[PDB]
Amino acid sequence: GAPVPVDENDEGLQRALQFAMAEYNRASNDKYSSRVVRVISAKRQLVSGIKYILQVEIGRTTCPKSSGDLQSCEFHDEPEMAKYTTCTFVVYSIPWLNQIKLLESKCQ
Repeated sequence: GAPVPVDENDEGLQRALQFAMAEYNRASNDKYSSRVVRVISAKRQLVSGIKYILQVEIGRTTCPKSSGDLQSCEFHDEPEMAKYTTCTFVVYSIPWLNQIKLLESKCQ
């Protein structure tokens, strides 16, 4: 009948995590200009199995994804409130009937 919050006590979600790291690998194409920052929240829904709708805040920068070479790093100057992009992940996961996927990343 409705959505609910996700508990970080289940270690089975550590798999759906490797999914977001991939969709992101093809979303940043190059190796610079794009970079994630932090998570905004996460709620799980049900549709046969479970689903994880997250709201991430990704921005641009002079680094290759998370880590990389050189140091400095930054979203081009000090745009603590500029140059950014919100997005939401919709993961799918269900070991009870053979299922698990990654719908997509709703980013604008």
